[PDB]
Amino acid sequence: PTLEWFLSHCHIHKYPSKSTLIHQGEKAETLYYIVKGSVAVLIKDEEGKEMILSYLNQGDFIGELGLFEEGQERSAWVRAKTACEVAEISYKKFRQLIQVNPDILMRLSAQMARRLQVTSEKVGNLAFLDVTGRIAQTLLNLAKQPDAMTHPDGMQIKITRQEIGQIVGCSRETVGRILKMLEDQNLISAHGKTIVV
DNA sequence: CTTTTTTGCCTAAAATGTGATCTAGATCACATTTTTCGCATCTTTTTTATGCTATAATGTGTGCAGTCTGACGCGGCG
Ligand SMILES: Nc1ncnc2c1ncn2[C@@H]1O[C@@H]2COP(=O)(O)O[C@H]2[C@H]1O
Repeated sequence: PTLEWFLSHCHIHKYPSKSTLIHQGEKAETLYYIVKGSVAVLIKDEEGKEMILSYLNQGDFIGELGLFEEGQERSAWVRAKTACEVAEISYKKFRQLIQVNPDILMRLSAQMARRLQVTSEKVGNLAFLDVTGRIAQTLLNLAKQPDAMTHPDGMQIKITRQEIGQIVGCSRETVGRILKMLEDQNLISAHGKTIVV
C-alpha cells in the first residue's frame, strides 16, 4: 500500500519496549502511524501519580490532535509497551497528503467516533457505577479481545493482573479483593488467568 | 564432538496479601427568596347608540311570463 511507498522514504522507526516516544509539552510537528506493536497512552500529576488514558494497537494513528492548530504541545505520554514498528510523518507533509488524497479520512473518522463511544462510556461509568460494575464491564469485554483463548463454556484471558490495573487505571489489590468476591458470586473462575464463563 | 535448547539457578524484582482503621460522601423532611402567571382596578381608546339638517318637492306598473295540459273540482251559471 502507501505503507511500502512511504517506507522507501524511510521514516519508519523501530522502537523497543518503554523507550519514551511522547513526552507532553514537546513540540507538535510530526505525526506517527503504526505498523506493528502495542503502546499505552498515559498522564500524571505534578506530584507523580500516573494515569493510563488508553493503549493503542497496530493500524492506528498517533498524535493527530496537533496538525489542526499549528504549533501545539503534545497532550499525553505514550510509552512503548513492546517492540514497535512506527511511521513518522511531518505535519507539513501530512497536510500535503491531505490535499492529495482524503479517502484516508473515510477510515480514520470511524475509529475516532468509537473513541468517543468508549470515552463517554468511561466518564459515564466513572459517575454511575462503583468498582463492581467497573471491573465487571472490564472483564466482560476483556473476554472479547483477540489474544482471548477459549474456555469451553467461557473464555480465558492470561493478562494476569498487572496490565489490568492500567487498562482500567486502578489498584490491583482491590482488583484482588473483588476478584475473590466475584469468585464468591460464582461469576469468575480464576487462578491468575481467569475464566469468564 | 559440537551445537542449541532448555531449566534451574543466580540474581535481581515486581505483584500478592494483613485487616485494621478513618473520612470525605450523600440522606434526609421541612422553612425561606425567585419565576412570571390569574382576576380585580385604571385608562385610554376606539367604537357605537343616539340625536339634527327649516327654498322647494305630492298615485306604481317596470320588466318580465310565454302562455303545458288533461282531468277533475268547484263556483257559478245559467
Ligand atoms: N481517549 C483517547 N483515546 C485514544 N487515543 C487518545 C486518547 N487521548 C489521547 N489519545 C492519543 O494520545 C495522543 C497524545 O498526544 P496528542 O494529543 O498529540 O494525540 C493524542 C492521541 O493520538
